[PDB]
Amino acid sequence: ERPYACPVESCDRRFSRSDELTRHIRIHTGQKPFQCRICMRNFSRSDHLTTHIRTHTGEKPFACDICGRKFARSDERKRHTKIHLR
DNA sequence: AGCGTGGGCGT
DNA sequence: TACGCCCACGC
Ligand SMILES: [Zn+2]
Ligand SMILES: [Zn+2]
Ligand SMILES: [Zn+2]
Repeated sequence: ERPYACPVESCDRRFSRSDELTRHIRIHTGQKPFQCRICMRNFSRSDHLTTHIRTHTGEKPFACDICGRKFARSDERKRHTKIHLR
């Protein structure tokens, strides 16, 4: 499977979904359609723009279950929680 | 630590 | 196709 192959020369990436290839090809086109209004930096992806903006606002939605420490991203919290192991 | 950013995916 | 999650890697 993975019928959607990248057609850029030296690239061998292949994908299961059409939209995956369309997203991937932005690495080659350099297209960064999503701009931060605060610092004007451009981003390849809407979801990464959203987490980037928390760097300006200080928004930290994700609290550790053990100690309550807050993080901008779920994966930051995930990396953190395991420090509480023995 | 703080966070850029691609892949896989559900919707 | 978009939107926005988790996941993972990288610095
Ligand atoms: Zn490619
Ligand atoms: Zn910004
Ligand atoms: Zn904690």
